[PDB]
Amino acid sequence: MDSINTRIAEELSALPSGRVQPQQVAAAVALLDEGSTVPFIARYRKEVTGSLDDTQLRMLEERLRYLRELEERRGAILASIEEQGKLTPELARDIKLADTKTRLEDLYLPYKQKRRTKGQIALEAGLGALADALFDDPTLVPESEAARFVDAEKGFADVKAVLEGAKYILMERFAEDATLLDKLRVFMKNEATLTARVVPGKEQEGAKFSDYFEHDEPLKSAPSHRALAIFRGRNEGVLSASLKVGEEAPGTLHPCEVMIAERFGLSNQGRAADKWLAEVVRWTWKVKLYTHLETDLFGELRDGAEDEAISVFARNLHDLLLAAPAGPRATLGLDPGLRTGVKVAVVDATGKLLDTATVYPHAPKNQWDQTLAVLAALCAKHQVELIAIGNGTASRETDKLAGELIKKYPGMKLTKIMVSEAGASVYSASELAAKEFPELDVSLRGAVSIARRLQDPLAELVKIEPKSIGVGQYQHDVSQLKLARSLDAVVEDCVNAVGVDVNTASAALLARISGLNSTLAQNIVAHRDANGAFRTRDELKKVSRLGEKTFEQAAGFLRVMNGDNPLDASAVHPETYPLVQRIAADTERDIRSLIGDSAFLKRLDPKKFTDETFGLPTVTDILKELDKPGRDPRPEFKTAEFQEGVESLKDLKPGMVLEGVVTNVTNFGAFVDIGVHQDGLVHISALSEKFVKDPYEVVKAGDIVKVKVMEVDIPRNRVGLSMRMSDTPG
Repeated sequence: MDSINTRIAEELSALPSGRVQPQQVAAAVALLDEGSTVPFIARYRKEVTGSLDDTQLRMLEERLRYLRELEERRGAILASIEEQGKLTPELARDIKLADTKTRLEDLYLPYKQKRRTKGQIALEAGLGALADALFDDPTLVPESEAARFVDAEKGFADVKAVLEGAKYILMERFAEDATLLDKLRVFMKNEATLTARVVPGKEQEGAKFSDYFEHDEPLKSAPSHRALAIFRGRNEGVLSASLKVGEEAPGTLHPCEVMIAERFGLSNQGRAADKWLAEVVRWTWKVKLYTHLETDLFGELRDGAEDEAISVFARNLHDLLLAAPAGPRATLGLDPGLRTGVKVAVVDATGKLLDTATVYPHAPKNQWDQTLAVLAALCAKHQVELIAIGNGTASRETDKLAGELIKKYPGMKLTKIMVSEAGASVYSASELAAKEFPELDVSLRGAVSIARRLQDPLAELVKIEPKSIGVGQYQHDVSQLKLARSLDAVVEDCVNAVGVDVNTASAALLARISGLNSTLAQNIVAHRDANGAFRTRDELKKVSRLGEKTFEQAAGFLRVMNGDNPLDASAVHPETYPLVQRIAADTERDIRSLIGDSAFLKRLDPKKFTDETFGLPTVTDILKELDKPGRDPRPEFKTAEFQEGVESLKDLKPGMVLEGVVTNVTNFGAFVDIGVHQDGLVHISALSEKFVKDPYEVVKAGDIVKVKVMEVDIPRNRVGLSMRMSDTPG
């Protein structure tokens, strides 16, 4: 549908990647409809879409979802109205032009059915002529005009009852006026203020929201977190929320009452009906419109706060999944306890568990000396290189042990690294962990998780629910459905960016592979158990229910390392193997021979190789692959960092995290002593995450700042300290 493609194209063009054309969206949308995945399209269908990337494609996918809903509703509305012989070309036009669901619905209002409202009854009683007469002419006397309409248990037996009826006829009429609702909703957005009030009982039970007991704030500027916090005065709540335009001052007309009256030319000029009419305008507001608009503006606000919160969560998860893997190295995992002692685990370079243990170095059963020998024994025994420590309770305690173990057995060359322990607790309690380590009690299972997380964070984090990875501060306070959908997408993007070794991959990791799911993933692990390693990608076609289409979506992402085909270890799709063959032939060289030959590959002319299907993008990517096959997109893990006790400018590496003392602070920055007998200069704007007007304000000499090296320099004998989030060296 062109209108969707156009609109989506337009919305994407607002992304930094800039202008996107409707044909690209048309093209992408077609691929999605045929069940191609975002990773696939992004990676292997660049020529078709004009090289749309993941971000554009995920946004496309989301907008495509929403815009298809709108169009669905728009149709229904049109059909309904038209069935009621009421679809004027002017109406049909405004509906066509409607771009929000709110505009759609509030245009549909006069045609949404209900029965039996006060107004509907009054109408059947013939009170419409009265309503119209008073409205049409304010100089009339209501009671007088109303007399003729007393209707004898038609429901109306008093002039007062009659005028009640007529009032409702007008309220209901007024409260379904698209133009008025818009002008009101817009006005409210700009002027109304969100009002946070503790409920009766002055409950201290709302201590979490203590900051919102008397809080007022502009609607259009309410920040995501504070809003979402306020809404948490939800079902059985300690808070009340409302929009209030100006001061609660009786005897003054609400600005919206004025807009209502003005919308219907109801000026109060002391005429005979001017008072009843005023009362009508006021009842319309307080009984109909206000609530209608409060639900709109609250809902609109809530969504924005939700979507924004979730954007942040998804980013956080993205950075976690893609943290640098320490690599295929034997590791000692330690889960700090004090309570239940420390849980040890040893995993070889492949993540295989070699041994567990429970030492008690800490207070409740002091054994510092005993533990150190236990660990040194394990490290020596299993050639441990790395020591993974959970950042949980007694982590500080534990970290001391580690650093000391490393200094006392430098012959082992140990490096200690601190790991987030949050994900591991969820894992150890999972059913999955039980299947993996049944001969282990629960408390040892977190330690195995820790050590593995260090080796490859992606590989271990994937084993648990993405939410439980702990993506943000108060994630229970957004739509869980939208959160799940969003996090799933992040996991798909990160798994398929990194790609997966099909012979070592767990079922959980395979599940997130483009085109795969739980069943397929399980079938692959089972097949691998029954038959041994796949020796080529083409062997996957033998896995039950792994069809042609599935293969197409997955293959490029499923790697075979050290098989009979050198291309199975790369991001080169099988569909382009013949193409690669033409390149081998053309160069009179072997694929094995080509790999890593950067200067030759770079000399080649890609255009010599393209065709109708596989154009420049495909060929340029294949050549990059031939150079560095299945290159890992994640940051490089460096052992040179993390190593403490450095006492020479030489041994400083740009990108370490030290703990120095501020020697001096100046009008232009601060000088720090990291213990290399030379101060680093943390510049003025390097002092703060925020803005720095005055360094003396932010820091003081003697303060133990946690600084991070950026630009070390041996010849000039200097070290550049940054002490900031940016972390972007020269």
